[PDB]
Parts: sequence; C-alpha cells; structure tokens
Amino acid sequence: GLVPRGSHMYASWTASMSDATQVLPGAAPAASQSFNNQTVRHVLRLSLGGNTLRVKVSNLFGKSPITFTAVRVAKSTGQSNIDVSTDKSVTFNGQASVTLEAGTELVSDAVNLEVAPLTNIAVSMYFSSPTAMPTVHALGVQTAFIGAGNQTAATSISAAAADQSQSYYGLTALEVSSIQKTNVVVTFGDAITDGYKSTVDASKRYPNQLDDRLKTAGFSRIGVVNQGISGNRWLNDFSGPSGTSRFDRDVLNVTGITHAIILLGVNDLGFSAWLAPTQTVTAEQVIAAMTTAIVKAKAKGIKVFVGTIIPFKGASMGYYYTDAAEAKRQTINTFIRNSKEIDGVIDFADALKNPADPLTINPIYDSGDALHPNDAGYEAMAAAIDLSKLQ
Ligand SMILES: CC(=O)O[C@H](C[C@@H](O)C[C@@H](C[C@H](O)C[C@H](O)C[C@H](O)C[C@H](O)CCO)OC(C)=O)C[C@@H](O)C[C@@H](O)C[C@H](C)O
Ligand SMILES: [Cl-]
Ligand SMILES: [Cl-]
Repeated sequence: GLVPRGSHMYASWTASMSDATQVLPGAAPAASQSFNNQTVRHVLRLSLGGNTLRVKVSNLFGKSPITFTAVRVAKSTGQSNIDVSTDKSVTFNGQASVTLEAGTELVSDAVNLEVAPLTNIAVSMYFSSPTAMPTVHALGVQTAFIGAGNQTAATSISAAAADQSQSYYGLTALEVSSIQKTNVVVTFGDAITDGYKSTVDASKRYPNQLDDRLKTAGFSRIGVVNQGISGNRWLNDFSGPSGTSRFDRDVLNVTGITHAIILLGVNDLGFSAWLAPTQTVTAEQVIAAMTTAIVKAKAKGIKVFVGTIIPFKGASMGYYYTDAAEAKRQTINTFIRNSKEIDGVIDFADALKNPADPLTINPIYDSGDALHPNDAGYEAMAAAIDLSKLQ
C-alpha cells in the first residue's frame, strides 16, 4: 500500500574527526591548518537520496570557538564546479553564520534540496576571521578547493592549484530525509576502511564499492557511511581518537544506524615495534575492547559484523609487522571466527590473502606496501560481503 508518510533523517555521508595537533608520545608538536577570509569547497558522495538534507559541522577538537560565516550546499558538476541553480543557504536556527564552542558539533536546519543516491554534492564554508581548524578528517581521498573571500555560492573556486587539500575541515556528516524504510551500514575501521591507496576522487574506497553492489542489486535504501580513520587504533589515541573512545560518537550515534561492520586492530599490533614502543598491547587487550564495543552495539539493536584482520606480512618488516604482531593477529582472528556474540564474521582475510602464502596479501590486491589494498583489493573486500547480512 501507500508507504506511511512520516519523514526521517538518515546519515548519507560521514567522516570521522581527528585532532590534527595530536601526536605520538615524544613527538614534536604539530600545527593545525588555519583559514583567514577564505572559502573551502568540499565534495562528497551521497549514499542515500531523499527530499531534504542537513549538514553537521564540527569544532570537536578546537582549542577555541570557530565561526562558520557561511555554509552552502549545491550539486557538484566535477572538480570545484557546482550547478548554481541548486545552490542553497545552510542555516543554523535560521542564521547563516554560526559559532561552535571548542569541543562541540552542530547539525544544521533542513535544506530543501532533492538529491539522488550515489551523486556528489559540494559543501562550501566561508571563514571570515582567522580560524584554526584542528578538527579534520585527515585522509579524505578527495580533493577540496580553497580560495579567497566568500566564494561559497560561486560556480567554481578561483585559486591556485597548490591551495587544494585532500582533507575535510570541520565537516562530519550529511543527513538526508526520506519516508522509505532505510538501512544505514556504518563501516568502522582504520586506513583500510578509510580507503588509503584507493584512487583520489574516484569513490573506490571499499565502502563505496559495497554501496555500488547494493544499488546495483536494487537496494537504493540501504546506505553505507564511512567511519574509518587512517592510522586508527582500538586502544590508544593517534591516529585519531582511540577506537574505544570514539565508538559511541562514530558508530552508536550515527543517525539511523542499523548495521555496523568493524575492521580494526592492525595498527594496535603494528605501532609498537617502532612508532610507539611504550604502547605495546596484547591480543587479549584488543579482544576486550572489541567485546565492550560489541556489547554496546547489540544493546542498541544494531546488527554487528566483525571483519578478520587482513594479512600484512611484508609491511615494514621489523618496524611494523613482526612475529609478535602476527601471533596477535591470529589470536584475534580466531576469536572473531569463533565468537557467538557477533551477528556474523566478514572474512576479509580469507578474501584478500595470497593463495601462495596466507600470511601475505594477494599480490593482485597489494597497493605496493603489503598493508593497504589497491582499488581491486577494495573491490574484492566489497565483493566478499553477503548482502543478505545488510537487510
Ligand atoms: C592500516 C593503516 O591504518 O595504515 C597507515 C599507517 C601505516 O602506514 C604505518 C606504516 C609503517 C611505518 O611507515 C613504518 C616506519 O616507516 C618504519 C621506519 O621507517 C623504520 C625506520 O626508518 C628505521 C630507521 O633505522 O605502515 C607501513 C607503511 O608498513 C595509516 C596512515 O598513517 C596512512 C597515512 O599516514 C597516509 C597519509 C598520506 O600520511
Ligand atoms: Cl560475509
Ligand atoms: Cl551477496
């Protein structure tokens, strides 16, 4: 019959936030990016279409307030170009400018812009004042465009090509409304979820390719949002807040979440040889963190899938991969494969391993560093997933 007409918002695109000034123990301080009387135009791919949208901005890791002088949205026509006929003001309690205190985030008013799944929109921000922006999604795998003055409504960004970036600045979610029954699948992880080594501006991150499979199969109302952070660890901050500490924000609190795919831990194992020797952790400590996350998500009624840790022998031997890291990987994967608490295993390790040597990534899927898949490897990750799990 007629679908009940009550409208609801769903996360259509997400980006997990990191503090660009946070560094490893003993490391030299790191400076944040700043803007001063400048516009940043971001581009992002929507997983879910619908009738209206809203924008979530962030000063989560600011050390002082920031003021978004203007925020605008439009359909992207490639590079920095927009369809000016679709340009809309993004307001916050009716105001075009909004100030976020340090440590806070804010979702905008609804914007009347009809959008389709797997299309790109541009979200443009003007900062009139000197604005420090430590709150970023560092690894965007996507070009952002920076220019002088308020260009938020301009057809393109006029600037030098050296002013571009591949990060997202203070932009963390895009939510879209619909009356239809809708699933939201959150992919939670490290660089292998974030999509490091996939082709920039090509939407070839593994969650993008999973999304492609869903829409090709007809499931336009099953969305996939990305909560990976390159370099992320369960148990310790850097890169990004620890997985344990960000799970509530980046998984449980995602608007409309129904399913989660968790793939995290290789950095907990790999960082201790050299990057962070004071932060050695056991497989048991990783398993305990996973357990608490699984319990929390199941209590919220989320379907929880855990991926096996992909082989990584050859990845900076002696300085990331070690015999100790391999032993812990096998203990963790045994735990995953035998868990009766999770709703299912997604065996990424089995899908991507080298048939000639199961401790290495299949050479046809190796980006070249023995750790991160290439586009074909991210395609193979997506292909391994039983879409019945996401219903
Ligand atoms: C899964 C995940 O999240 O992955 C990534 C981290 C991972 O890349 C860490 C490295 C290994 C280190 O580099 C190894 C050191 O280099 C060894 C040192 O050099 C030895 C020393 O020189 C001897 C001197 O005697 O994994 C690798 C490459 O194996 C996530 C993220 O950080 C990627 C991001 O940073 C890319 C952005 C554009 O920055
Ligand atoms: Cl599966
Ligand atoms: Cl399938």
